Amino acid sequence: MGRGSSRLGYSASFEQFHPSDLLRWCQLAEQEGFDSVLAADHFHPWTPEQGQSGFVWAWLGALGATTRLRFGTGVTPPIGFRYHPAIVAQAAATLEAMFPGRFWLGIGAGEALNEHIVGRYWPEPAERIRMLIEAIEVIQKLFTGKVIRHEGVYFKVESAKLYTMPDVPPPIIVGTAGPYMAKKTGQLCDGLLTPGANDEKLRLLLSRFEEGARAAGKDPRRMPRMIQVHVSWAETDEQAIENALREWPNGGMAFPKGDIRNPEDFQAMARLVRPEHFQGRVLMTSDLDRHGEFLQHLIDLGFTEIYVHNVGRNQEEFIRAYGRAVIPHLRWPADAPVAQA
Amino acid sequence: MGRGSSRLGYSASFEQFHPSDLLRWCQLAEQEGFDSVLAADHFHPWTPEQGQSGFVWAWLGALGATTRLRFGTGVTPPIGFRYHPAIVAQAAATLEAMFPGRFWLGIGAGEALNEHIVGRYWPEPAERIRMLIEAIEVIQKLFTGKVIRHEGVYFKVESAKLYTMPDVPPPIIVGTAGPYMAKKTGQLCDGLLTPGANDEKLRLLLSRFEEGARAAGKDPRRMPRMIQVHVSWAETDEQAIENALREWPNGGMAFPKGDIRNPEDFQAMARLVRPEHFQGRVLMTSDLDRHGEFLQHLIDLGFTEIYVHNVGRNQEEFIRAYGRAVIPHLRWPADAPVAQA
Amino acid sequence: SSRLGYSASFEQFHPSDLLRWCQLAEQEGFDSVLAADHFHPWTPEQGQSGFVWAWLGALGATTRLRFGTGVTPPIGFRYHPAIVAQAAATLEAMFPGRFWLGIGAGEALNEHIVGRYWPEPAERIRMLIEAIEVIQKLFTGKVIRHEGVYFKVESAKLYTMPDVPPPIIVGTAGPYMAKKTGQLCDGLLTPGANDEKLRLLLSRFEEGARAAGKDPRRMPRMIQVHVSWAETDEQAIENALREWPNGGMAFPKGDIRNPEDFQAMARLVRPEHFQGRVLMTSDLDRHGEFLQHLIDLGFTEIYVHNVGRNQEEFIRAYGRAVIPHLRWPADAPVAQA
Amino acid sequence: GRGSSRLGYSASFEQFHPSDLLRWCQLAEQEGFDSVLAADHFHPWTPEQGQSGFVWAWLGALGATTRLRFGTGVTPPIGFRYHPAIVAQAAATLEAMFPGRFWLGIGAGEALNEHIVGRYWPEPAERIRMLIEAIEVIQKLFTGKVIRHEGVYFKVESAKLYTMPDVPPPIIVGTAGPYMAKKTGQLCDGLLTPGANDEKLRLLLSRFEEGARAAGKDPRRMPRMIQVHVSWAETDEQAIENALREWPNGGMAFPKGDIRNPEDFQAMARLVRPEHFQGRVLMTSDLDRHGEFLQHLIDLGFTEIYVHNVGRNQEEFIRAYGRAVIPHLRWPADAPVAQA
Amino acid sequence: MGRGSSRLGYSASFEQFHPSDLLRWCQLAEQEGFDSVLAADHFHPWTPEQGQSGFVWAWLGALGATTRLRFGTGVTPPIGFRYHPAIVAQAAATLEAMFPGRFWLGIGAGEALNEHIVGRYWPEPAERIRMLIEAIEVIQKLFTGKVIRHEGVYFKVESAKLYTMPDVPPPIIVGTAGPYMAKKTGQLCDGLLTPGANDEKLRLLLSRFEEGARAAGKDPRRMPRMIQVHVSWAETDEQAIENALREWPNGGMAFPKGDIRNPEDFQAMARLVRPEHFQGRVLMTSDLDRHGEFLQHLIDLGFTEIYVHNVGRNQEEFIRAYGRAVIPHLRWPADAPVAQA
Amino acid sequence: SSRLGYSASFEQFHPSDLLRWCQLAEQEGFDSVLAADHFHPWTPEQGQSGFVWAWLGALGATTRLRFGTGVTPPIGFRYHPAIVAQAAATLEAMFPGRFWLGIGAGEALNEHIVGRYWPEPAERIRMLIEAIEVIQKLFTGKVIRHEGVYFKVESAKLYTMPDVPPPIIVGTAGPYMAKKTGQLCDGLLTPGANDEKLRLLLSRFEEGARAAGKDPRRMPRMIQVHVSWAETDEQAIENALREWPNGGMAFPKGDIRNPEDFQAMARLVRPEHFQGRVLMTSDLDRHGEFLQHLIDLGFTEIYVHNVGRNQEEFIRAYGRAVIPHLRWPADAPVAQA
Ligand SMILES: [Cl-]
Ligand SMILES: [Cl-]
Ligand SMILES: [Cl-]
Ligand SMILES: [Cl-]
Ligand SMILES: [Cl-]
Ligand SMILES: [Cl-]
Ligand SMILES: [Cl-]
Ligand SMILES: [Cl-]
Ligand SMILES: [Cl-]
Ligand SMILES: [Cl-]
Repeated sequence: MGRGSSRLGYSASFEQFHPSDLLRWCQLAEQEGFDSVLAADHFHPWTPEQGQSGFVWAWLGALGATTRLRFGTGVTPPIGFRYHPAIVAQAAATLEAMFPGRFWLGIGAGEALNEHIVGRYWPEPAERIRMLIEAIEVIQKLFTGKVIRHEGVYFKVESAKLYTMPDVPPPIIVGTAGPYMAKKTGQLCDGLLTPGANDEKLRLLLSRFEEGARAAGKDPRRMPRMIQVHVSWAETDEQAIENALREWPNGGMAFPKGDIRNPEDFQAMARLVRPEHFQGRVLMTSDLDRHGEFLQHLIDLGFTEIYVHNVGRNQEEFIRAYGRAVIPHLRWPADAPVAQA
Repeated sequence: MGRGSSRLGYSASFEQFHPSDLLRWCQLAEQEGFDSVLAADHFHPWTPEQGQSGFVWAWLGALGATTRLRFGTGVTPPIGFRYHPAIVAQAAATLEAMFPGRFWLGIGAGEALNEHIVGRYWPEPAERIRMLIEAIEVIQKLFTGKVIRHEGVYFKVESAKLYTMPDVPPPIIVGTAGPYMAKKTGQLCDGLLTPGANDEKLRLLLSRFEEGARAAGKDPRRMPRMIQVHVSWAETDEQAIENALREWPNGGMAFPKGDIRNPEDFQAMARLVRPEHFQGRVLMTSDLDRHGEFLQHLIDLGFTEIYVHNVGRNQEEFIRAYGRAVIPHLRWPADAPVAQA
Repeated sequence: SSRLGYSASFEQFHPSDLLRWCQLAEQEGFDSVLAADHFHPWTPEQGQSGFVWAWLGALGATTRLRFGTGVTPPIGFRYHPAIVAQAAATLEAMFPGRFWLGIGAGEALNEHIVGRYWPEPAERIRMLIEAIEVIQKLFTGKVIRHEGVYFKVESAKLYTMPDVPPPIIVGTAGPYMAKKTGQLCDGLLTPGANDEKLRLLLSRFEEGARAAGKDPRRMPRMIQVHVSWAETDEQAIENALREWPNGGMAFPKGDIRNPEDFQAMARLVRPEHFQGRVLMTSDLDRHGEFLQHLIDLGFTEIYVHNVGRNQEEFIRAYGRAVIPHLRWPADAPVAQA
Repeated sequence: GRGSSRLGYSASFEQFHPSDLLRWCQLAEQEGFDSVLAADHFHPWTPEQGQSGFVWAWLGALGATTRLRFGTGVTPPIGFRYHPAIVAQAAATLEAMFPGRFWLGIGAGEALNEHIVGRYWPEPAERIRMLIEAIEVIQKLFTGKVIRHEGVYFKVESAKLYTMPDVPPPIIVGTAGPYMAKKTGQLCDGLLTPGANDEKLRLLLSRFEEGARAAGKDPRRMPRMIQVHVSWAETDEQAIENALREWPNGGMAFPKGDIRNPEDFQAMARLVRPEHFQGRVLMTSDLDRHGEFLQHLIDLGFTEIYVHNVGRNQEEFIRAYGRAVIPHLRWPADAPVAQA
Repeated sequence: MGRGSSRLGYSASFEQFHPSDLLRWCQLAEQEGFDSVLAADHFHPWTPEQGQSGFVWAWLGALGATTRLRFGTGVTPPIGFRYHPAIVAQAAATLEAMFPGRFWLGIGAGEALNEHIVGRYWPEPAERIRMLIEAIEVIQKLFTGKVIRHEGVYFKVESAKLYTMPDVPPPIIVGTAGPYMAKKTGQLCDGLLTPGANDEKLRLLLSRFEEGARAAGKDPRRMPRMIQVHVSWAETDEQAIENALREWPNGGMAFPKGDIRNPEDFQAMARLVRPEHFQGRVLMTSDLDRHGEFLQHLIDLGFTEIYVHNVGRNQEEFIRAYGRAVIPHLRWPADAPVAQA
Repeated sequence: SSRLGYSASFEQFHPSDLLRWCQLAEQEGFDSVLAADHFHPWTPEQGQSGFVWAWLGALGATTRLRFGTGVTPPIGFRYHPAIVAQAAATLEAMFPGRFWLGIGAGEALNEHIVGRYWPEPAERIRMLIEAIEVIQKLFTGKVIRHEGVYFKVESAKLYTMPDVPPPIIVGTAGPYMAKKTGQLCDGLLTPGANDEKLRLLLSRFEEGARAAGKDPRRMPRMIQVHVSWAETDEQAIENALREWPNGGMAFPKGDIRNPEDFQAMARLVRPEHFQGRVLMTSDLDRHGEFLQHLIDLGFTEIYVHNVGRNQEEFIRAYGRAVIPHLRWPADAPVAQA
């Protein structure tokens, strides 16, 4: 079962788990055949019941120094609320310098849950895309390793340079579910990361990313196409359903969530969520064959990397279960591109 | 000899050394009797000849996960240029949660070398102190672990909470050489960190810190008093002098440096610096006895922690030399307070 | 005397229709109109949002009903407080004894269009309190200046005033703002809610007024309720579900910007989420008992929003079966000068 | 006349209680006036004038009790008193309720009204640039789709007018400036100008026309409207004193858009004398002479005239014009008018 | 013909006259018994017909170096439109340093005619008073000759010092016709300058100034009380009237003028002005006895200095006429206070 | 004819002294004065900073010298460009043919006092170019408006003008700004530097002017130098070291805010750091050869700053031994209308 080596991605949910636990689980995931970690960049969890939000950048240093996994932010908003783009560039450059060939910088337009804390105007999605495109320009200038200046609508950078660089900069991955930003990702950056969705919408995002890259003279067959999915595995279908309902009610909220400020808001909205609202959106089953079929389908659509978030608190059992029953049976095309320098 | 256990601090100079090297050297320093690491928070080095500036926050995660050392920023400016205070609080809380009893948050008013890159008005020292005091208020509110709001002159914080906390928050250490801020440090924070200076000026800072703490009802005898010094050790006096002159000319710049924007500026100013300009200010000698006497004197003034920066590139030889000849012979008072929760 | 309030839902109905229905409601025993101040409806399915201030002039000139905004946010997004004051003063000058100015902290649905920083609820309360101070200064009829955190008013005066200014009614469901309403304003307007929460708001309003030396027994206490009447219980339930899903959203709604957002959230709403929150029944006796209960809690005015599109049938049904059977205490205070 | 008898009545919010204005407009309808121009003020020019109703509420009353056409003359939709998005909603609501009757008159505004919000007051040329941007915003909203806008002066997040008429109301620009007249023809539906000498009126008409042609429109089907101030009374003497006491700003032959307070105008009024009104305000009891004055303007090519009597004798004035003036005015047939 | 020496002030109208002419006329005025010059600080004239506006600060250097007259601005608005208060302080200090005992700094709330050119929000009078009071605080701090900082609502001053100072700073004179600001002038400054007005209103201003000074512990008997008047002298009453009407129509504008932006605006308003509008407000007569009586009356009200602006272009004839017929016959109380260090 | 420029160092000398020395310099063969526009001196030891604009009026009225600012930053810290234009126009109106307006990008030492963001050099160049546009519009003598990135000018006009406006001279050591100076302004002012760098600046200024259709051979090319003359080489060296340590600071100084900062940095400065940068000698022949060399490179004006406090002896010494022996090309252009 597979032309290429066995591999899979593990989603580290900072929303839900203490960072000490996540470190231990990633070390275990490595042992069990996972090859890469996607790590959320939150300040707040969605709900109090999830109850965590570690500073990912400190944690990534620990992961880098204790595993040989690849790893990335999924995703950092470098648009000047929590984080100035110049600093994100330095962080990315430092991590890749220390852990060459292992880091990938995942960026996106952000959500108010996290960015509202600094008490600034929150622009509409389209405008935040414009801010993201400018941030990408800044990160890329800094990645050249020369002294650079920048003056655009949203950011001003005085004479700045990254003195600590890797020989080759880390790839910039854009996390987006928007067709416009997908095109811009292919045009401006190295790879795409998208959440799970129906086939039609995934195929549109891949398509836009590809035509953006070609339009800019790049070869999209050598550019990574990554997906993050939310699943619930447990010992029975019953515990799998309840796990999703209690731990990840935001997974049943089929509506835009980027304007909602507080965990307490999501928690109140969660009172509406029912098991039906998860179909198509979060796979809830104990049947590990069905997990494998779900994942294989995504590979077949043309994703070259998959990052899996189990929503239950049964993270250790989940990692071992996927290691034995799922990861070995996934067929990856050989020499598929992966987020790496 | 000594009433308390043998110990000393190592300064990790991000200005000069690749972060991979610093990690290895800290691991070695642990083996050789150093107990704690002070880590610079820079974006730029002072000169191109120094030639580095890793993102400290990622590096600290690696240090935490691979040593048992105590460690701290020396120092982070949490005043909304590079870093918003809310984020510094999250970073500090995450580090201490992962490495309990090991992290201390060192903060200060910042220098333009690092903060100018975001292209905002750079206030005079006194005003930056006002900004620092407000930032301290924000960090402390977030450290309570409750949902907090803040609205002052410099910062606005919408409903925010740290979900990922240690049982006990890390100490806040203020890095300053100003009598006013020393008093405020004793009043508002947990400990003081100061650079090397003549006895009279050190005794004034200690004195102000103490009376600030008493005025606020605290016991200053249980609050850490920390100093950071720059030395040059090498095989001969000649190499020790040249090491300082080539690697750390800013050490011969007896003047306030916090308004100067570019490495290229310091480098041009360095052309003026001569060996004479270092006396009193950087100890330059191969005589390890004289190193020990210098350090012991500081202990006797009442410092409870010393962090030593060797300015030469001979970091490994320096660590081994101090481990054998210096650290074992330093007499620390027993039950002296140290930066720890 | 027999009376009841009619809620004009600008979210749902063309303003020409609302005018005709208010004229009919007058004929059928309703005495007062509460009129929403929206720019956007909650959902596209509701599909309207007339400019209330123009419409109120038409209502004033063609009926003898009392009427009020429920509610205007005078905090400098859509509307500067100085202008709200002028509008209020003009309406009351033209229709003396008939207008009441209802104000509140606003929702992003309407205010986000001007593209400014949207503060948290508590901060918007601070803005509302400042706006109240501005409106009250202007209502004195003198030349006034104001300089606070949120608003600046250069030398300004209302030359067109009534002999007595219209009452300022605050629309809120928050205990803190209820107390401030009693302390600073003339009366309270609250949405329908369980008895425990209504009794707490009334209580806070009352003790706010007493703390400031006022007599709360002479200050109006107004409630707006959402009901669904139709020919059968079945159509009543479906009417609520299709036309007013926001009534099943028991959670803060003031940060959500777009109708399209509410419409997507509506997919979650179910009939169960309306109990206690929207009365859904064809039994007009049960409508009467529900309303009488609210009178007895101590509300002196009730404004009724039927959520169905069957507005004409609803008005006639209430006129025959409900309004004549409601017992109002004599000399209950009402929003008026 | 080739076309039906008609004339416009100016409702002076500066001077009269809005209840009175409503009654007088109802009377004006009865007497052959066909349209109302309504000032959008916050403050009167002088305390002696002593009023300033909120026009938008009043217009709802007018719409519901008459069959007259009516318009703002003029609203400044440039974000002092009024954000352009709100003006659009107001306009769309009025036309939805009173289809074929409303016209939205806009202009660059005066400090008398806008200074109350305590913001920087730009020079006329800059306020024109703000007006042009406001026009763009109103027109996008009038499309009835969800629209966004980001220009120098205004930001509009996702917004839509759900309550619209089948056809949007015309946008009329009130200006006396050659540049803005051209832009009005290019961008909007019709022109409104104050009284002035023939040469200056002919220049404004000319600029409006060539602006419209340059943009591919037919200016012969676009309204050309003028607002004039007259004083009619029982004798020449009362006509003169009425103007002097009630409308001294009519003798202030100088730009007035920077002056902030009624008390300022009132102090300046002490300078004004009867002589300063010649050319600028017709002051006579001779209704023939009123008719000749108005006919002249029709002949220059104005298709609508709005008349403000400055005296407090509004009822007598309306009846006098109804009997002696309006019936004798010769309007070209099928002349364009501010409407659907 | 007087207890004290013969003296009078000459108003240099920059609105009307080329600065080369004004210099020559002041030199003549010195010869003819005038002792001091008041110099307007305009950017624009009131009307194009007046047709001038020299930069007063350059001109005052020429006056200082070629006469022995006292001189002052009447008045400079130091409120950050045309002029930042720190610069006004430097200008004042430099003039008094070069011409000790001769300069007095006259300040006021400004008019839009001059300040509108920089395109900033123009506040109402009362607010501009608040700005003036803050400016006064800044000028006074700088006048101490120490390194000073300031941070208030309207102005920010970083570490600043006047290195070039006189031994004693020049007096600050406030030009105002407002009872409130008159009181504040006595409380905060050194002297009052007011325009002509009826006796009742002048007596109120003097009275308020005096009680402001006493309330703040100062001695108002040693503080100058100065008035600026506009007169029209010519060979006949007819030319005197026409001179005023054509050259100074703003003198017949009995209304607040501080909001009007353009000369073209005043010029259009001037078409309304008639001879009658000047009574009480500008003395128009060829009878030099009547000029003397007018001026003596003001001395008797309690003014210690009078500055006379002849509105006609007949400046030379006016100076000679006053020198022969008026100045010698004015009775000044001996040792009356005068604007001087 | 014999001529030379005198630099009036406001940083070091009381303005009363500078006036007297300029009057003497006129007597001794100097023809023009360059006057610093400072708020602060470099060091407390220098100890002065008169407001130059007032002083220039005194100079104008008591000498027949030409004079100019060297240089004013008209970029809206200390000085708004509209005001600089008025000042320039007034001076030239009073002293026709004598004033030249020297402008530049400014230093923080002077501009930081108003407590605004201090941009990097390149950005300050952009600000300077916009300021030049403003000054030039005002110099047309018509009513003008301006709206750019950095400045806004409402309807403004200079009513007091000379028949011909004063030349605008840009003080810069940057090749980019030199080209822009030739393109936009009337003349160049540069500090002393090696031949290669001076020849590049002249070259860039020339090709900027040609590109814009001007004749650069009729446009002034001015240089400002710092020298130390005294009775012996020893006193000349010590004078430079004690009075003008900033002359030994071979590094960009435009970001340093305080005199106290420069004073502390001065503790590093040694005699060696002045070679190439400040001529330190008692040999007046060597002074003459230094100056003649600059004339030969193609400078048409030289302004000399003696750094010692021996200003009177210096002026007399140059008058006798230097100025008479300098060979200037006839009909060389000079800063004048
Ligand atoms: Cl993978
Ligand atoms: Cl599907
Ligand atoms: Cl230690
Ligand atoms: Cl010592
Ligand atoms: Cl009711
Ligand atoms: Cl209940
Ligand atoms: Cl008409
Ligand atoms: Cl005098
Ligand atoms: Cl009197
Ligand atoms: Cl020369």
